[PDB]
Amino acid sequence: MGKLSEQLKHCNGILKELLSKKHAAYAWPFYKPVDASALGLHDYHDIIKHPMDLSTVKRKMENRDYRDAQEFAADVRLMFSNCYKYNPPDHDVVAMARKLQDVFEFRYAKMPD
Ligand SMILES: CCNC(=O)c1ccc(O[C@@H](C)c2ccccc2)c(-c2cn(C)nn2)c1
Repeated sequence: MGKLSEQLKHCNGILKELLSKKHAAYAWPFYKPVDASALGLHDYHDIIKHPMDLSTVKRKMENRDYRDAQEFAADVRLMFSNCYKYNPPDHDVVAMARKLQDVFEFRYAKMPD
C-alpha cells in the first residue's frame, strides 16, 4: 500500500473518531454545514467565504477527492478557523471547536511516515 493511501487511511481513522459518540458532546456543531438562515446568522456567508463541516469532509473522503493528508487537514482546519473567525472567543461553540481541534491535532501528529 502506497504512502498516500496509508496516510489517507490515518486521515479516514481521525475523521471516524471526530464523528464518533466519544466526542459527540462537543463535535455535534461540526457534523453538518452551518444552516445560517435556520440559526439566524444572516451575516455568516458575508464573513465565511469557504464553509466547511465534517459531513463535507466525509463526502470528499468517500469520493476520493483528497489526494493527500495535507489536503484533508486543510479542510478540517478551515472548519475550525471558520468557527474562530465568526464567533467571539468566549462563546460555547468556540470552546467545543478548541476541544475537537485538540483531538484532531494530537492524532494528526501521529501520521505514519
Ligand atoms: C457570533 C455569535 N454566534 C452565534 O450566534 C452562533 C450560534 C449558534 C451556532 O451554532 C449552534 C449549532 C450552536 C448552538 C449551541 C452551542 C453551540 C453551537 C453558531 C455556530 C456553529 N458553528 C459551527 N459556528 N458557529 C454560532
